[PDB]
Amino acid sequence: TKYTYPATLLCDFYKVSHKEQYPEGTELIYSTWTPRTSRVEDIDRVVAFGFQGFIKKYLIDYFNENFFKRPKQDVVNEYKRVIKHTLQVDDPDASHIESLHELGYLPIKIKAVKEGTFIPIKVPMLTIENTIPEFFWITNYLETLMSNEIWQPTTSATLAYEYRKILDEYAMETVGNKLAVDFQGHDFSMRGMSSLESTKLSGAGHLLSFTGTDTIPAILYHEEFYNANIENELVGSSIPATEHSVMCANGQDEYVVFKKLITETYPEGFVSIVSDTWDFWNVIDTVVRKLKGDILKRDGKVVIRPDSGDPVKIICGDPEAKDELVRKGLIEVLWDIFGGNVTDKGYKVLDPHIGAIYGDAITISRCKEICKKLAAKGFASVNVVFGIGSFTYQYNTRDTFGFAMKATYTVVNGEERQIFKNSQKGLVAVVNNGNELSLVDELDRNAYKQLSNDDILEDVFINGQLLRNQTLSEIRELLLD
Amino acid sequence: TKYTYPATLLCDFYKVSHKEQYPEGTELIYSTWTPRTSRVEDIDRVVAFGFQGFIKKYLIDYFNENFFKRPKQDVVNEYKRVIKHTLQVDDPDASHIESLHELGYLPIKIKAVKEGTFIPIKVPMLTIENTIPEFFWITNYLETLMSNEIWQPTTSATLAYEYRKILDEYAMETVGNKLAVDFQGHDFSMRGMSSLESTKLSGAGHLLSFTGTDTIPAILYHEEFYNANIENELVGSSIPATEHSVMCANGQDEYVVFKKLITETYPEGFVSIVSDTWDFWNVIDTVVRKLKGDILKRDGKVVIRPDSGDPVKIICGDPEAKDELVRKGLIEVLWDIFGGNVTDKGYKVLDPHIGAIYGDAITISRCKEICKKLAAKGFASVNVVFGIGSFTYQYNTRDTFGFAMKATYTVVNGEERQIFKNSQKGLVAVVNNGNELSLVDELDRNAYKQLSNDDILEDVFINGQLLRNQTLSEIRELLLD
Ligand SMILES: NC(=O)c1ccc[n+]([C@@H]2O[C@H](COP(=O)([O-])OP(=O)(O)OC[C@H]3O[C@@H](n4cnc5c(N)ncnc54)[C@H](O)[C@@H]3O)[C@@H](O)[C@H]2O)c1
Ligand SMILES: NC(=O)c1ccc[n+]([C@@H]2O[C@H](COP(=O)([O-])OP(=O)(O)OC[C@H]3O[C@@H](n4cnc5c(N)ncnc54)[C@H](O)[C@@H]3O)[C@@H](O)[C@H]2O)c1
Repeated sequence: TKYTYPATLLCDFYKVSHKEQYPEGTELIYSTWTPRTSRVEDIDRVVAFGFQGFIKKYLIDYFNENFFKRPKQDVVNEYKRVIKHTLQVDDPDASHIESLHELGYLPIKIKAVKEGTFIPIKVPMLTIENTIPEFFWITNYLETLMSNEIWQPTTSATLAYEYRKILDEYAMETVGNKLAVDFQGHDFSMRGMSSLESTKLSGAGHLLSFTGTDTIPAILYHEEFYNANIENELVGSSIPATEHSVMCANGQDEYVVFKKLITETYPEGFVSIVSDTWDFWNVIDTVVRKLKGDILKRDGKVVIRPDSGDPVKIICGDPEAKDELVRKGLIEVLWDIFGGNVTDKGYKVLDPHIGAIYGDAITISRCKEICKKLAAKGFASVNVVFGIGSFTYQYNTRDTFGFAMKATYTVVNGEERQIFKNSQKGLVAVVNNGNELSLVDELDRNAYKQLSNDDILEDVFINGQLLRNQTLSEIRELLLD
Repeated sequence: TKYTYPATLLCDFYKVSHKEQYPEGTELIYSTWTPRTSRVEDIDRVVAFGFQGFIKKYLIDYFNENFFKRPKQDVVNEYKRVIKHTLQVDDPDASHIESLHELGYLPIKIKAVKEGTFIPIKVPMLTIENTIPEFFWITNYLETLMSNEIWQPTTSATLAYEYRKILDEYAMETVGNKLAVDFQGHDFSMRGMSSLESTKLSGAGHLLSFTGTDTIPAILYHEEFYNANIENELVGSSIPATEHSVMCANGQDEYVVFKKLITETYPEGFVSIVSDTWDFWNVIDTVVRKLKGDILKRDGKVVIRPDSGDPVKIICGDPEAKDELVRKGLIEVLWDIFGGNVTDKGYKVLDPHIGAIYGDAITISRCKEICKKLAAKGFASVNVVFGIGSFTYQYNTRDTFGFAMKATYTVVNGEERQIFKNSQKGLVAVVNNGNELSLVDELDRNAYKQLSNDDILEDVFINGQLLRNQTLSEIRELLLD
C-alpha cells in the first residue's frame, strides 16, 4: 500500500498552530523570499532558479493528486490522525481543511522574478499571499515547504554561475571566444548529494550555466518541469569514462588496457580514462606517450583524468618538484608530447585529440587558481575540464546566501499593517533603478498597485493557475546573454 | 501521463559505460559501504541508519512500479532515447536492460549491520553484490544511487546521537535519570534542508535518539519504511508554538497577547511563546512575571523561546553584563520568578509550569557549553530544550564521515580477484572482538564462509525479497540500551 504524506502536513509542526494565534479579523498575510546575505567571496548576486519546478511539482501536481482530487473525508481523516496522535489533541479541528478541499484550489498568489535573473543580496525575488480572506492562514502554512524546496536550486545555480563567470573571462582572455565553456563545468556531485531530489534540483541549477554533466536525473528534471526536450536541444551531455575499480580490474598492463579502450572499445569520439590507479606520472610518461600515434589517429579525443594530488600542482605543475614531468604538470607535458595550436590571444591550446579533466575536490578558488597559473604559463584555460563535485554543491546551507521567508505585510479588519521584528516592511517591489535592481518596500496596496508596471516580479501562480511557464532555453538565454 | 525518471538511469553517466569496460568473463562485482574518516571531533563511531528505507523505496518499490511492472518495450525505449541524445550513440545497446526486465527481479544481494549499531570509523557496514554472473554490471550501476540516498540518514542519526550523549550524561549528573532527554532534542531543521526527501531522511535520523520534532514528514517516514504507527507508539511529538510574524501581528500589548495565548487559546498543555519580537528581557521581567499566577494556575507548561543573542549567554547569563536580568540569564531569572525543585545531587529544576527552549544556531558544542555552564551555577540540564536546526543537519557532506562505496572483490572467469587502488581488499566481514567491532578483509569465498558465524553483517535483501525488516522501536532500543 502506497504511503501518502498529507499535503496539509508538509510543514513545521508549529505552522499548524498559528491559525488560531493570529488576531481576529486577519484577512491577508504576505511574505517574501530574500537572499539576505552572502557567505561566498566575490558573490553579491544570486541566480534566480527553481520556483517553477516547485510550483508545478507541489502546488499543482502534489496538491491536486493527493489532496483536491481525493475524497474530502480521506484528507480530513489523514490530517486528524496525525494531529491527534502527535499534538495530543483529543479532537483536532479540521474544518479549515474541509473548507480548503471544498474550495477546490489553493487560494494563493505567487509572484517571482524571471528565472535566470541576477538578484542582488537583500533584494527579494518571490512573494506569496492568500487571495481569499478566510484562508489567511495558508500563506504561512506553505512557507516551510517552499523554503525547503527552492533554496538549493538557486544556491547551486549561483555557485555554478561563479565557475561559469571565471571560465568565461579566462576564455575571452586566452581564446577570444567562449565556445568551449559550456563543457568546461561538469557535474560529478550526484553520489554526494543528500537525496535524489536534492540531486535533481542542484544538477538543474548546474545545467543553467553548463551543458556537461554526469547527473542524468538533472537533465530529465529539466525535461519534466522546464519544457526541455533532449531530442531537440542539448540539455546535458557526457562522455564514456573509466573508473578506478574498472581500471584495477583490467590489471597493470596499462599500455594494452589503454590501447584496447581507445582503439577497440571507443575507437572514435570522446573517452575519459582515469590514470592514477597505480602510478599517474608513469602512465603519462610511458603509456600515453607510447600511444601518441594511436591517440592522434582517432576521430575523437582521449581525456586524461587524474584523481589525486593537489589539483593546482597536478594540472599546472609543482614548481618545487625535482622530476621534470611533475614540475611541468599535465597540461604542459601533454603539450610537449602532442603540441597543438595558438589562439588569437597568443595562448597555447592542446591538440584536440588529447584533453584533461580534473574532478577531485574542485572548488571555485581552485578553478580560478588553475586558470590563473595556466595563463601565467601561456596555456589557455580551455585545456582543462572541471568536474564540479558534491564539495561544491552539497556543502551549503540555506544561510550560505541568507535565504528567508518573511511575512512583511498583513491586513486585519481592513487595516493594512507592516510585519517585522528588531528589514523589509509592508508590500515590496523590485524596480530597474538606473543599471541596478532596487528594492522598494513600505508600500501600501495603493502605492504597490501604482508601481505594478515597474515591478520586475511577475505573476507566476494564482488560484491554481500557472501564469508563467519558462523554458530551460529561455532561462539560459536570460542568464548568459 | 506523468514524467518517469527511468530506474536504469539513476546514476552518474559513466556508470552506463562501465559494463563494456570490465575484463571479458567478469562474473561478480562486490562492493562495500564504509565511513572511512571522521571530521567531527570526538565522534569516532557512526550510527548505522537508512539502508532499509533506501531498499524499500528504490530497490523494491521504484524498480517494481517504474521498471518491472511496465512493458519491456517502454523501458527499453526510454533508456535508448536518453542514451542516444546525451551520449551521441546512434543505436544504444539496451540488450542488458531487456534481459534484466525479462528476469523480473534485481539479481542482487545486500548485507548490512543492524540499523542502530555503532560502527567504528574504517569498518564497513553494508555490502552489495550480484547473484547471477551475466548481471555483474548491476552492482556498479547501483553504487551512485545508494550513496546518494544513505549517507545523510546515517550522518543525521550520528549527529543527533551526539546531542543525546551529552544530554543523557548531564541528566544523569544533575537529575539522576534521563526521563526528560527524549524531548530535549527537538528537530527544527525542515525549512533549511535541501529538499523534502532530504528532510525525511535527516529527520528520521533525528528520531532515533529523540522524540521531539517539528518535522512531521520524518514521523511519517518512519511510518512508511520502519513499521512505526503513531497510534500505538510515540514516534514523534511537538507542541503549539508561536512565531515572530504571529507575535508582531498581535501587537505590542504583550501582556494581553501572552495572557490570551495561555488562558484562552492554550489553557492547558504545553505552549511555546517566542518572546524577543520587541524586547526579550522586558517580556521576561514585565509580562512573564506579571503572568506568574496565571502560568502557575494552568495544567501544563509555558515554554519561553528566545531566538536571538548569543545562545549560551541568553540561557546561562552574560557575566560581563551590568543588568541583573542579562547577567543571570533566562534559566536563573525564571527560577527567581517561579522557583522549583531541588534534585538529590543539589541541582535546581524549574517549576513544571515554566520552561525554556532555544533553537537558533544550536551546535553540539553550544549544547555542551550550555549544559556545562548551567551545572556550574547549580542548574540541572533538563531545564532547557534544544531546537536543533539546519546548521547541524544540513551543513555536512558525504565526506563528513568519509563515506564511500568501493568495489573490493571480483570474480573473473571463475578466478577470485581483489580490487584496490594505490584499503579493503577482497570479501570483508565485521567481527565482535570483545565489544570492539573490527574489520577482517583479504577473504576469499571459503574464508568468508568460515567467518559467516562471527560476521555481524546479516542478509538484508536477496533476489527481490526483503529478508530483514527492522522496526523503529527495535532500532531505538539497540541504540539507547
Ligand atoms: N564521469 C566521471 O569520471 C565521474 C562521474 C561522477 C563522479 N566521478 C568521481 O567520483 C568523485 C565525486 O565525489 P564527490 O563529488 O562527492 O567529491 P568532491 O571532489 O566534490 O570533494 C570531495 C573532497 O572535497 C573535500 N570535502 C568534501 N567534504 C568536505 C568537508 N565537510 N570538509 C572538508 N572537506 C571536504 C574533501 O577533500 C573530499 O575528499 C570524484 O572523485 C569524481 O571524479 C567521476
Ligand atoms: N516550533 C518552533 O518553534 C520552530 C520550528 C521550526 C523552526 N523554528 C525556527 O526557524 C529557524 C530554523 O532555521 P534553521 O534550522 O535553518 O537555522 P539554525 O537555527 O539551525 O542556524 C541558523 C544560524 O546557524 C549559522 N549558519 C547556518 N548556515 C551557516 C553557514 N554556511 N555558515 C555559517 N553559519 C551558518 C548561522 O549563524 C545561522 O544564522 C529557527 O529560527 C527556528 O527557531 C521554530
